[PDB]
Amino acid sequence: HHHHSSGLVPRGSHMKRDYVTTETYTKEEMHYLVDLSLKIKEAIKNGYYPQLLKNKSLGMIFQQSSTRTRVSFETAMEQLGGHGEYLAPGQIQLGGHETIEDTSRVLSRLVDILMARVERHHSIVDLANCATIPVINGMSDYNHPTQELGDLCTMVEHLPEGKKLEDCKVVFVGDATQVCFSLGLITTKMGMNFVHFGPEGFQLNEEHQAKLAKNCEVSGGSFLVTDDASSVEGADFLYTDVWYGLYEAELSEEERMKVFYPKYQVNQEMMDRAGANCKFMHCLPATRGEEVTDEVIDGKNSICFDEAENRLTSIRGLLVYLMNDYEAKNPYDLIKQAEAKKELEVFLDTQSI
Amino acid sequence: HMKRDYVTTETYTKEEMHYLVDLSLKIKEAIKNGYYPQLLKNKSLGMIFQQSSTRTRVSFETAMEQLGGHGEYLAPGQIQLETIEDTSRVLSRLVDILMARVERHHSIVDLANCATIPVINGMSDYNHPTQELGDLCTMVEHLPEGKKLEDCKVVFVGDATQVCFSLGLITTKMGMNFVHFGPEGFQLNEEHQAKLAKNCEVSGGSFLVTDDASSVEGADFLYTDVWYGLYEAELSEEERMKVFYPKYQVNQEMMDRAGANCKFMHCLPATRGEEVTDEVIDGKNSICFDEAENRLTSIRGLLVYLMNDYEAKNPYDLIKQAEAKKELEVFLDTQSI
Amino acid sequence: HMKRDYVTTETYTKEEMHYLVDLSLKIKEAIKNGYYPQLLKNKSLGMIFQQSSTRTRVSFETAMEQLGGHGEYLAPGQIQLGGHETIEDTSRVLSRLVDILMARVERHHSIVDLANCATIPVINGMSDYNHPTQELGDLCTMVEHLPEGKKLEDCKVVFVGDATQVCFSLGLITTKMGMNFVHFGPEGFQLNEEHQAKLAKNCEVSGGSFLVTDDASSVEGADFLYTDVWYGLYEAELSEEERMKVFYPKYQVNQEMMDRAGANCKFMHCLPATRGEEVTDEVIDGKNSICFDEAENRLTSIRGLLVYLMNDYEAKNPYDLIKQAEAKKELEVFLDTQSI
Repeated sequence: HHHHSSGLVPRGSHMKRDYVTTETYTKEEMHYLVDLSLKIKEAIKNGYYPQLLKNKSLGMIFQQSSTRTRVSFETAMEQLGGHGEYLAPGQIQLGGHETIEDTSRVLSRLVDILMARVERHHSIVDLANCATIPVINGMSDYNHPTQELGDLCTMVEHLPEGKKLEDCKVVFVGDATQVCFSLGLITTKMGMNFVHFGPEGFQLNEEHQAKLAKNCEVSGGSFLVTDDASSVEGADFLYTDVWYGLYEAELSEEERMKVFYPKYQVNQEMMDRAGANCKFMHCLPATRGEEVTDEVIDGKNSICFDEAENRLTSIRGLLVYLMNDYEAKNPYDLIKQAEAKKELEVFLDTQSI
Repeated sequence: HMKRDYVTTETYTKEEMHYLVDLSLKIKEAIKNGYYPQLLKNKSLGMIFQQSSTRTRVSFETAMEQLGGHGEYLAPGQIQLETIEDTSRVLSRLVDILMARVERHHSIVDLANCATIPVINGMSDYNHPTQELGDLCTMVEHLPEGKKLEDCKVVFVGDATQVCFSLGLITTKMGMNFVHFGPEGFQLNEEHQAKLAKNCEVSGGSFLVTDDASSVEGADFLYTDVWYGLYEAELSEEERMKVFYPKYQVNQEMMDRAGANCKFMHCLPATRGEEVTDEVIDGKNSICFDEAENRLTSIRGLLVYLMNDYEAKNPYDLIKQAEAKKELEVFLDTQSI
Repeated sequence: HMKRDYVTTETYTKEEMHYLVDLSLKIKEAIKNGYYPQLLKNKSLGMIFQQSSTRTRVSFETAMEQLGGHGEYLAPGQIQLGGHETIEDTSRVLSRLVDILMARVERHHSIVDLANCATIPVINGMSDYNHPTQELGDLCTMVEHLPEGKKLEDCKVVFVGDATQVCFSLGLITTKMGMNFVHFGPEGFQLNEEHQAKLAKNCEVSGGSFLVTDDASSVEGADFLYTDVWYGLYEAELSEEERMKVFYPKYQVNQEMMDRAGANCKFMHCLPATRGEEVTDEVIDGKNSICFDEAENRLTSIRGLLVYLMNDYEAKNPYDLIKQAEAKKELEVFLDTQSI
């Protein structure tokens, strides 16, 4: 161990940068990312595939399979001229008998950048701390930062009418999942008005609100209540996730229904209560009938699928940022490069067995 | 809608299939000779398997690489086929084209119907259309002597597997002479022959019998698959032998009975000793491995077609594209954090 | 004979290995500095694992990408090497679907069966017998680390512990290069006479050496100290405190052991390492540890190995530039003029 302290963020490096949570990024930095991500989107949307990552190898570590997340990366890489390497849940070990210190050190010699969908957050940062190459947090038990950004992009693309974002209201209904926390962590970052409404039992905790509070002391934001049918009012965006528990204390079936199926379900009535043109968001996958009725999710005001596409939109740009940044800081000697190339040419042109 | 799928060859005309064979083969000849046509640069294909299939996987994964693309493998469990409506809708935003080796055919078409991107049927419980085409290419490459195809005889021996049905579905499409011979219990059913019949009412084809050692005669191509059942009533070891090991096994005698230069075909994998003896499959008249290579030959071209087709219909604004590119350049050249 | 495989370094001469090291390293330096030699454009490599191995998988998968190619992963179950479909069959059809083949096989016999029946080059990811793609990664590593007017042919490489295939391979390659090899290890776990027979044969050609049992003396004057793990043969995977029983007297690489060897004896481990067992942390994380460079070189070497085998395959099987040119025009015209 470092014998220090370290909780939830990684030690920074002077020569590389990670993406473990948005707590390490400023409002302006996130703005940069959204613009970059979106400029790239518009290029690819129109047939130009920016080869910003030619020949670069990304290692993907999953401890819990996630198709949406996997294909998003695997694809983002291809479009930009690179490759995504899938180390299936078992394929890897991460902490199986070989210390993360070891795994991190050797992975740094074999790929150009790292992403990991880890079970316990602690180990995603352990990885970010011990690797010499950029590390991205696919999602932990704590937050989902690659989603915070996908959703930021989505909201930007959908402001309706001279609301400037800083004055939009984003409301999250249901369980305090990491998706939930992340949404608050990002909206407050951007100086918006956030609110998590949800059952006395399943609200974001004081230790979490502590972080949200800190955010607004800097941006001009806000948060929270418990009494539904009132905090949804005037919402510009209504966001929900699923009711299952914590992939360990989960699936009580009719027990989920017990706690949430009074209110907490996003139906047309709930939608209307919020606003005439309140757009609906869901990180998917959605159990239709539970946290949201079909008429809403398949409705004219649903953007959950644009949002879905934007999961890629944002990882596309996030990869570019981290790599570009890594190259400054670690820039190639154009001379050494030129010689290395000639040396190789000559060898190939002249030697054989 | 503005796109096209490949779920069964029932939706394709003889001429369209001809196109495909030609395209597939022209591409084959280029790659055979060191030119790799980058027709799919940067395009992402999502591969959904519900039953692992290495031959089918590596075929696609490879086809994509050669054409400048990538194949993404969603392992049997990795995926899910969340209502298909949802899965289809969001997959359409993350890849350029889709292929799926599905257990129940119904769901492969549900996918094709709900996706906005082209969908390809890796193989269902019903048919195997990406094999119909691989095999067409193979037969074309092997006509011997002023037979023009439309007048070749293709004979399938054994169980009425989807491979079997597909073979009939394609040979009749092209106006050839098809025949499935096989045990009273395991012949293509009337609902299936109905389809075959319909094909010939348009092409000039033919089909079927039960009595072996006679329908093989004059065959130009002798084709078989394996005797196991339907991956669920995965038939009995010595019970398979019970029904098929009288005749129904392709041995030299059976081969000779068919024709002097009747070529042998098998979609593989082959249980040697059962549906075919080694002297046949490893024989001078076996093309089962060219056929194998052609599994790729055809998906190579199939992918190109669907994509090209998708681009017409959904063509890029060269202007919007040019600006989008400049915009990006400027941003990268001037902005940082 | 119109293609070449890489199953063991017993088929390669010292000079050939030298070629490989040079090629591998020239490529390394190019990539190290931002030039990605596209020597394998559009080429497809099929990777067959029967026992998952992330380090080996991502090494290949990556090597291919850098060189303009692709690595296809046939997971342990995905494939079947000898599953109801004879290797003869599997080999024949794999040869029509990829450009080159690698396989981490359980039983060596089947890796060679594959090499024999495939028409495309075959690489041995690692069998129960040897680990040839590691022999080369480690050769590169030692070259990059000679300290001081020792020329390699006169370096001493010492392997401590169990006679694993990694062990055998190390001796197989160091003797190949005319170096001084030694495996020290417990009376029960030394390289056998059938194996030393091969090592001997190597030195009758290169000027090498090998072996003892008494530790704290054969380590002396070592330029490289190398170890692997104490588990058994992925089947008699030993015993927890039974491994310790046999090896935890000596046979553990600690600073004392390191010092005993030499002032600047560099430490090597093919990884993964069970820290505390075959090596203490102060050693593996020490100033004289190169085990991580060595790790990077696993790729450094497969990078070049793939290039050699493919280049070699193209000589021998060269494209008709004319046929190629026409094929291309034919295709263009078809695409420019035909539709449905």
